[PDB]
Amino acid sequence: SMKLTIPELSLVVLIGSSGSGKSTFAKKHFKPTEVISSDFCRGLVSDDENDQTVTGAAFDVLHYIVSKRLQLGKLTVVDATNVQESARKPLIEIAKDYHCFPVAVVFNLPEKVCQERNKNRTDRQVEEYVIRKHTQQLKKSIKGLQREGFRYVYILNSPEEVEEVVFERQ
Amino acid sequence: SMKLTIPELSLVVLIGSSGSGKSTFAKKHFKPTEVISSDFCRGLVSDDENDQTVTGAAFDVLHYIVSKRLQLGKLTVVDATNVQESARKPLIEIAKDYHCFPVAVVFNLPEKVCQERNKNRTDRQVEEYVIRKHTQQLKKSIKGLQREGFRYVYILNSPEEVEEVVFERQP
Ligand SMILES: Nc1ncnc2c1ncn2[C@@H]1O[C@H](COP(=O)(O)OP(=O)(O)O)[C@@H](O)[C@H]1O
Ligand SMILES: Nc1ncnc2c1ncn2[C@@H]1O[C@H](COP(=O)(O)OP(=O)(O)O)[C@@H](O)[C@H]1O
Ligand SMILES: [Mg+2]
Ligand SMILES: [Mg+2]
Repeated sequence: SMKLTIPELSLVVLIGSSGSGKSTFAKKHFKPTEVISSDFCRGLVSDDENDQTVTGAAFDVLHYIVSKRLQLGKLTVVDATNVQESARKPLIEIAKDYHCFPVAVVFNLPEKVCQERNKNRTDRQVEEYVIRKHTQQLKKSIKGLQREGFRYVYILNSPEEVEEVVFERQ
Repeated sequence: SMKLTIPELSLVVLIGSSGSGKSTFAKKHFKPTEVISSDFCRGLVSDDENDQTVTGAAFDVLHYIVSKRLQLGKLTVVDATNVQESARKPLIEIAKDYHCFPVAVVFNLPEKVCQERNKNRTDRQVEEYVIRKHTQQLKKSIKGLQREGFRYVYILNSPEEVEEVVFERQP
């Protein structure tokens, strides 16, 4: 197995292009209420999970929810792309605020995989361009993650590694 | 039927004792995303919709989601007991902030009706004094609702009346 160790209380930040398998993975490994997704929050504020114009409002809600969960000592997983340092920054700050370990889980997959998964989605397929951009942003992000403040940085380099993941707590 | 007319830009506040059929009613009449419930918010912040220790955080979250929705011009229904004036006040204020009409839908049913439904619930049952207290607080609330800032006050007086409700946009 690919064992990924996390404290019983931590902020797990999933990092991956659209189509890399973040939501599927989060559902496999965590309780439904431990996962806050940006899609879900777009739905909460707008009725429409695919409404790209309510991003700011959705993340405000996501951030505030994360804040409450850490305040109360609840393990939390952020299901969003998180490929831009600017998106990760507030999460680290929140985890810092509540003295919680931020943990990076990176879906470092070949663009080609995300593109073909995207091609076969039945919900919201994105433009190829989006995944080209996300993937390159992800690639430029890996090096600096530890310095950004992530206490553990876990990089998954193939679907075979992702599939063999097991989280050990403590 | 019993037609309740609301504008497209409404904050619909359900007001009813535990066991009065608020959540059931909300699911029947509104889109899933239109309904924000205190139970659901308890789950968001605690993993547990029945967790009574997290009230402050849950209602903080509910109020924030409400404000974001009304700011975006999205109809919203608050699914919480709402029998205390102090509960209703922050909701009214948020609605006014974004030029939204606060609408009260009141489940003015006999205590016995809720007590009986309560004993049959599978999700979580409350002690009898809870429903007795809610019903008395509700009955004491009715007269003053319009004055509190609700633009339309709809009082439903029996399970028959509740069952016959149809919402019409005003719009
Ligand atoms: N391990 C996997 N192998 C093959 N297909 C997958 C895998 N994980 C997810 N998918 C599929 O790829 C698409 C993207 O998955 P999803 O979890 O929605 O990714 P994301 O949340 O990162 O956009 C979905 O159609 C999903 O069913
Ligand atoms: N019209 C009705 N007749 C009989 N039982 C009902 C009716 N509406 C709701 N119930 C039941 O009563 C219980 C309380 O309903 P619910 O909508 O959860 O109330 P609340 O949300 O106000 O606590 C549930 O078990 C529900 O199935
Ligand atoms: Mg997803
Ligand atoms: Mg309910």
